[PDB]
Amino acid sequence: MIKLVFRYSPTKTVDGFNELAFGLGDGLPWGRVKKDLQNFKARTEGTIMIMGAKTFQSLPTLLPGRSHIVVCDLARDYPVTKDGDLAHFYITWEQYITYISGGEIQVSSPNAPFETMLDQNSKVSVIGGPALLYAALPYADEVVVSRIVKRHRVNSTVQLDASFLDDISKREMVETHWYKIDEVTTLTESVYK
Amino acid sequence: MIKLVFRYSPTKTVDGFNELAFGLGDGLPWGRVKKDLQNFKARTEGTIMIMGAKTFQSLPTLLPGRSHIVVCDLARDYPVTKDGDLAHFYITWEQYITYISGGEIQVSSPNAPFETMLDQNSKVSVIGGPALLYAALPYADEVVVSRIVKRHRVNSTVQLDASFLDDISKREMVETHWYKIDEVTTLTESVYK
Ligand SMILES: NC(=O)C1=CN([C@@H]2O[C@H](COP(=O)(O)OP(=O)(O)OC[C@H]3O[C@@H](n4cnc5c(N)ncnc54)[C@H](OP(=O)(O)O)[C@@H]3O)[C@@H](O)[C@H]2O)C=CC1
Ligand SMILES: NC(=O)C1=CN([C@@H]2O[C@H](COP(=O)(O)OP(=O)(O)OC[C@H]3O[C@@H](n4cnc5c(N)ncnc54)[C@H](OP(=O)(O)O)[C@@H]3O)[C@@H](O)[C@H]2O)C=CC1
Repeated sequence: MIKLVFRYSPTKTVDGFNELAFGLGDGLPWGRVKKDLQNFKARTEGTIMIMGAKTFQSLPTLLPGRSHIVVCDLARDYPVTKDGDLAHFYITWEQYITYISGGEIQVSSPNAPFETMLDQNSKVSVIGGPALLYAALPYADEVVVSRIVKRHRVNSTVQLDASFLDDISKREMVETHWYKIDEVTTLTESVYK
Repeated sequence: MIKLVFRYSPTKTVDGFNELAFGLGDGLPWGRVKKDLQNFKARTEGTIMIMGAKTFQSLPTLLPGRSHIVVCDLARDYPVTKDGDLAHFYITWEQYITYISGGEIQVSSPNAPFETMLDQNSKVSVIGGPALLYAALPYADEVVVSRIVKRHRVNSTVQLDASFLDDISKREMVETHWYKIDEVTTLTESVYK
């Protein structure tokens, strides 16, 4: 089971052009929104989270309860959390593609012989790095996308391609949740199959 | 410039189910069709061809005039052509993704220090391995897809996902060529932007 779990904020540039804010430095364009974080935890519960190196680095520390697999260039130093934590498993892009495309891979701890099997029965959530998300979409069983809307502009250093959201909209939407976070913020979490 | 150049044959299984034949062992489901091979050469002319390991192995020898880049697991032996030829450059999936997603990578010859730059101005054709094709589609500038139709069933060991062809059909078709190859064979080459 492969689930995509990500968020974005449709916003405007200083000149009024549209853009889909995805990342802001080592954080999020909309900052820290309680409901957003709560939804994330519920959606990733009981799954093995897969993310890119910068996504792992953006974490203040390991998220409790879930295994963190990081896809990165192993020829470089291991990426760590803001608190210095290492991931449970680090895999190459080749392993990542072999897995999401329907294969099975063996993952091993970073500084230990321990290794286990990640196959098509494993429950996985792909969360960070548009590259990882775009690569997994054709093989995903479920897509959980959140749209955070702010009254005023939000900045970003990483954006999402509108074509990506378009490809997702082709899928069957089966669930949608809308929340008035505050006077200038709304959050919509939608589930596609 | 990223161009996808691939072919398939919409056929039926022994029980009448539909399937998109893509590969047959180390060859093609429809065998060797002159026009198909001629089209391939014209479409890959002046470009750097990128393919997976088995695709490289399916080649009787290096295709004259074009650089062959093979994306594979470098922890394994170098894949060679049916004639024993090595590719001009071998890169990892990480390098492949970094490139197609908009980056720049440095490629080096297999058994020599030589290395060069592959960037967004390079002219590339992604041809073999559905995994490579699915990964490049969201970043492609052009898609050249050929549909070979045989009167009678063709076998295959590798197939294409109908969703892939569906995603392509969303693009603007700008060219289409249909040929009556023979009494039981037709070939349609279509170009999407
Ligand atoms: N749902 C959401 O909205 C989410 C947003 N984010 C946000 O995403 C942004 C990060 O996006 P993005 O960069 O695409 O993320 P990825 O995790 O996809 O990519 C991380 C990058 O870091 C580099 N890298 C590769 N290997 C290593 C290594 N071993 N050590 C250190 N660095 C390495 C590479 O650099 P290079 O580019 O040079 O090849 C790679 O492109 C952040 O702002 C984060 O807050 C994160 C999760 C979810
Ligand atoms: N347009 C078309 O219709 C085209 C069709 N083809 C056909 O495609 C078929 C091959 O498809 P596919 O297998 O998806 O192709 P790819 O080239 O995508 O994959 C080759 C595979 O070979 C393995 N491999 C990885 N690294 C190495 C290595 N270093 N040495 C040896 N093997 C390695 C892997 O095995 P593993 O699965 O174990 O991870 C990988 O999955 C063929 O039948 C070919 O004729 C080829 C080009 C074009």
